[PDB]
Amino acid sequence: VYAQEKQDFVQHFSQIVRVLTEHPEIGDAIARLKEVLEYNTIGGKYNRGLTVVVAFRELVEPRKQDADSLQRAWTVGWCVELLQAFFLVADDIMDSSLTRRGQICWYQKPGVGLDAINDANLLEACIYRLLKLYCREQPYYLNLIELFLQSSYQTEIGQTLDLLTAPQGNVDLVRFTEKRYKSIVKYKTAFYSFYLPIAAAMYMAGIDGEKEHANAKKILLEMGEFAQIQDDYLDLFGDPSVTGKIGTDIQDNKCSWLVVQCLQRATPEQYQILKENYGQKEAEKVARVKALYEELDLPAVFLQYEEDSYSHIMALIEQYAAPLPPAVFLGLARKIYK
Amino acid sequence: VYAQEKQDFVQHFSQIVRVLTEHPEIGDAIARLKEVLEYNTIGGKYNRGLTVVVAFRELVEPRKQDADSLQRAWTVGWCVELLQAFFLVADDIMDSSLTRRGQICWYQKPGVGLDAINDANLLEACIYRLLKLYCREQPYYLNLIELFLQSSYQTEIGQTLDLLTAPQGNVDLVRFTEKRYKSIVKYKTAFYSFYLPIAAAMYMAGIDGEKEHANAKKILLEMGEFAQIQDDYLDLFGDPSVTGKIGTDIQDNKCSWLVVQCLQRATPEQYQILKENYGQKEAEKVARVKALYEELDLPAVFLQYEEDSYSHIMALIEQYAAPLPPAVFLGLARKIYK
Ligand SMILES: O=P(O)(O)C(O)(Cc1cccnc1)P(=O)(O)O
Ligand SMILES: O=P(O)(O)C(O)(Cc1cccnc1)P(=O)(O)O
Ligand SMILES: C=C(C)CCOP(=O)(O)OP(=O)(O)O
Ligand SMILES: C=C(C)CCOP(=O)(O)OP(=O)(O)O
Ligand SMILES: [Mg+2]
Ligand SMILES: [Mg+2]
Ligand SMILES: [Mg+2]
Ligand SMILES: [Mg+2]
Ligand SMILES: [Mg+2]
Ligand SMILES: [Mg+2]
Repeated sequence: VYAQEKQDFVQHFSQIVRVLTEHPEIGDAIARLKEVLEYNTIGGKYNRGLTVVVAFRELVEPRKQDADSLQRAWTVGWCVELLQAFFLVADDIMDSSLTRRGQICWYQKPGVGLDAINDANLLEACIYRLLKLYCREQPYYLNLIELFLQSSYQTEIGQTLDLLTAPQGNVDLVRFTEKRYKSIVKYKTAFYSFYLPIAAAMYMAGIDGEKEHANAKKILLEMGEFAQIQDDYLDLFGDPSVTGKIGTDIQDNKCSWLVVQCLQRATPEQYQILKENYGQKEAEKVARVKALYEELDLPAVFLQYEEDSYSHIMALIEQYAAPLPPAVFLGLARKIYK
Repeated sequence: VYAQEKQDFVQHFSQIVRVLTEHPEIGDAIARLKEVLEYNTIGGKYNRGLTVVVAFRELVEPRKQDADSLQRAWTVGWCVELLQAFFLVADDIMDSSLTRRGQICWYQKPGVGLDAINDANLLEACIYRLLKLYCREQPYYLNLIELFLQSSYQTEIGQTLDLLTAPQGNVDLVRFTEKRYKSIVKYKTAFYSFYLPIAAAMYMAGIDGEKEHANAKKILLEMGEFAQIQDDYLDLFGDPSVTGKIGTDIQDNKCSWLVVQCLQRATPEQYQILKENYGQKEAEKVARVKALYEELDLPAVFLQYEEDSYSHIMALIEQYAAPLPPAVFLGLARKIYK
């Protein structure tokens, strides 16, 4: 059922590429756009895009789910996937990453390099091309434009906080606090990965009320915090065959949930070990940090946190889901918790 | 009068920064946004922003130029300056440039580096923040949003053509044609630098007709082609004390107007000299190309072209300006021709 939902969503990508790549003077640039789309918008789990499609189906009366409305829903889900693609192509450059979704990062491909900066911006531009082509006559068109623009700004402010807290070649242990961590992840991840897909489906379903969006946001931003904590845990302890990418948080001096938890539990001797080995390229220094995390039983702390987080998000669904179907939030929680 | 217009426009920047930098959790990111704005949106000529302000004043009845409408006009002119800033910060990374507006490029500043990618995207995001804060209740709000989004897409397609025609470490003389050149510059420069500022003032003045915008575009895209040809000429023959930047077109293997003109005039012996020396970092190779350009009297070809271009644009103003005041176009031509 879930594998079928994913296959159904991916089968719409060929039409998305077709409409985006249809004077002959820009032909060569349009061929490059097609290559950028095929490399960077495919290969992920499609959690955000599928959330738009399933939430729309659960929020709109089936008699109103005609062929054109369903096409608009699939198209807006692909818009969120294009936003994800834009963020990841640029993030991989700024984080000096090597692989993404089981292949070399686009910018690391021979012949691409920093031209990937413009390619990332083309992916973002395609969102607004698709919204104009399919949604311009709809009453929610401006709501969707402003929602995507706001989500991009919030993510970029979060990325600024992430990069400021992680200066290259400078110790920043003093700034690795739970308060700083929560702000980084709320802005860099929670808004675009959890609030945006549900909010887009809500606007398409005619649910535009400030209070209903605020209540959904209460659940979704908390889900988003867990998703980034899980991402931080997997950066170091995930299987690369499963995650599809190589971790860089320790080398990049990141304010990861792991280092925040390490600092809260470390003895003065362990603090000194972290200070001397964190945020540096040397593989033996990275191994020393991982050994410290294992000595402090951080994988067990993460598993206990996942349990407590799940119970907290479920309690927030009980408080704030109404009048929306709880299934809207439960289905998204299922995608991130196991 | 013109120096006074520039000073009046720059005096509004402090309020632009104030409104964009006003929870305390993102405080550190907002301080970085202020630094990005002060470094990258100031120091230029403000030709695009001033065009919005002067064209609005010339297109709107003075009785309708109340304090709030004039504020909206200044704000939209600063939005075009933020779009310029976004494009330049990223272009300087992709072109491996050293200086911009008389100072080191933002990405070359110690401590910035490739974090400049996210900084560039923050500048673009501020456009939509300003349009929502000052223009959301106006009838032209959606027209302006779509105009800025379209101008960004066109510029990015042009940047793709520019970078595809200029592969690093590969000879691309065969693709340096007048037809390829005209397409690159129409998309990368002409739309955002000439059509966007006038079109924004037209929409704010209530001039939204397809035919009127098409007629203005006929003049403006041709002006834009000359502006990029002049930029290409100055890359090599301009005084850096005046241009504020160091040229990189020869080292970067760019489809510059100069190399297009060189190829049209070169003997087979000169073609071989260009083939062996173009698109390479070696200063002696760059000097060989410049000497070839001087041997082919390319500065004289440029001066004759500037004369013929000016007469052509003036003939297009005579054909297509009506019903707009010709002063709208003449004032912009004055900014680029001497
Ligand atoms: O996929 P990644 O690189 O682990 C990541 O989650 C990517 C990302 C990019 C933009 C916003 N949020 C997450 P990061 O935050 O760099 O750890
Ligand atoms: O200022 P520059 O770098 O000479 C330039 O004009 C900058 C630019 C950036 C984006 C679009 N158009 C021009 P380029 O095209 O790279 O020669
Ligand atoms: C915000 C985060 C954690 C970045 C990765 O998101 P995903 O794990 O959803 O990545 P893909 O499925 O799109 O590859
Ligand atoms: C599109 C071009 C030619 C890039 C530079 O524009 P300007 O010459 O207007 O640059 P600033 O005044 O903003 O520095
Ligand atoms: Mg990353
Ligand atoms: Mg990152
Ligand atoms: Mg990560
Ligand atoms: Mg450049
Ligand atoms: Mg360039
Ligand atoms: Mg140039």
